[PDB]
Amino acid sequence: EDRTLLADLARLGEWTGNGPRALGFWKQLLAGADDPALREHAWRLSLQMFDFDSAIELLAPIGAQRQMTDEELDALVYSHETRGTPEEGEAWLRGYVQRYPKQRLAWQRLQQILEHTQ
Repeated sequence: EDRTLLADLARLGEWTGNGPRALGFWKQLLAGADDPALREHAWRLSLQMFDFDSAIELLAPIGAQRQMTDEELDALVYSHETRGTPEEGEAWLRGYVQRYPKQRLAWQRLQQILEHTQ
């Protein structure tokens, strides 16, 4: 999230007060059993911390099991762009648009990517 995010985290009991330690904790909890809300707090926080690696790790599995929201999709595409790596971003986007081919925003991001000719 943007300006809400700290106020948002402070309401959760599972927010232990420290960006990094919270993320590793939640990653460990999610490794045992998934929790959608905790997964979201996790990747929101990943973006907050400029941890695009963790953002991609937490976001990509969603679109292997379900059609992502526009917010969920922009996050994973932005994360790939922002960290280097836009090749494997375009790679992932192709094929995401083959399952769930009805999310228009996915095709728009893929079209933008390929509008990088030369």
